[PDB]
Amino acid sequence: APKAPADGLKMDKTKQPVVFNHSTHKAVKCGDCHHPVNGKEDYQKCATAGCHDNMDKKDKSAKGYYHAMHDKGTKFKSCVGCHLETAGADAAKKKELTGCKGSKCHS
Ligand code: HEM
Ligand code: HEM
Ligand code: HEM
Ligand code: HEM
Repeated sequence: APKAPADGLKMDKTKQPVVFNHSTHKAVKCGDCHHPVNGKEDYQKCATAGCHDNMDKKDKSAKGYYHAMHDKGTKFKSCVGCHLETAGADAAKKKELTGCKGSKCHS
């Protein structure tokens, strides 16, 4: 099975780039993020053609890149979706982990 890459990975499909560190997400199963497609876990970049390649941040289809990173009620938990649950009622953690600005995701 594929190995986790180094920390400091930059997601930069957009003008609001975010750094992702695998080391802080070890408690999450690889396949929770690199989820099954056609029955097999897919480790291709999220925005690969035919995947989440729609850079229209309003799109909520299975192709919406912004959607897969931010929204709730999705088949696999998104960045913000999981972080919301992690922060719970903790407003400082809400700011750190789900804030739209001044957070660990967006400066
Ligand atoms: C868990 C053990 C685990 C593995 C294995 C793994 C692998 C992996 C690879 C090989 C990449 C590089 C992709 C490329 O070709 O550039 C990669 C990238 C990302 N990962 Fe990962 N990963 C594992 C676990 C997790 C977990 C727990 C999450 C989510 C909570 C996660 C997320 C990401 C993200 C985001 C990327 C960047 C991909 C992009 O298109 O920007 N990984 N991982
Ligand atoms: C890469 C790390 C990556 C992320 C992040 C990601 C997330 C994601 C979410 C949050 C959903 C749910 C959306 C919803 O509204 O329910 C979701 C769904 C699908 N994805 Fe994905 N995904 C990542 C990677 C990839 C790759 C590499 C592809 C294409 C090969 C891909 C495709 C899809 C498709 C299609 C779905 C729907 C699957 C289903 O069972 O309905 N994703 N993704
Ligand atoms: C999805 C692409 C995604 C991003 C981006 C992301 C980022 C992120 C950061 C920047 C941190 C803080 C630590 C660091 O700098 O590495 C952080 C921390 C936690 N996360 Fe996350 N994260 C994304 C996705 C997910 C998903 C899908 C989950 C859970 C299913 C998850 C969980 C966590 C947890 C737990 C932490 C640590 C909590 C803390 O208080 O530090 N993330 N993430
Ligand atoms: C909070 C509600 C919040 C907002 C709003 C927000 C906005 C935002 C924008 C405008 C983009 C760029 C979209 C485009 O295509 O122009 C963007 C991109 C990413 N985000 Fe975000 N964002 C909010 C919060 C968070 C949080 C808390 C995280 C991480 C846990 C996060 C992550 C990401 C990721 C990943 C991207 C894509 C980065 C890239 O590929 O360039 N956002 N966000």
